[PDB]
Amino acid sequence: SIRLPAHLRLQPIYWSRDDVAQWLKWAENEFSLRPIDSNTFEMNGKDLLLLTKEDFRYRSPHSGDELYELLQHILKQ
Repeated sequence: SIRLPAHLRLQPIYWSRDDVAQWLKWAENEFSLRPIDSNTFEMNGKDLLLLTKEDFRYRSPHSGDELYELLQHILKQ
């Protein structure tokens, strides 16, 4: 199981900017990713859903691919 934080179990269209910041922290800790700069994802869930894989990589060269794949996993249900 991915041990998603309780507040992040809402559909991501409803995530706030604070939720997205918590999502980044969860991804980094749960999957032992390299450090992600929270300041490069100052957006809400609707904003996050508009990003392409490349948008993720430009904000996080080291972990952007993983973040996009984790969001895809959540979306696939």
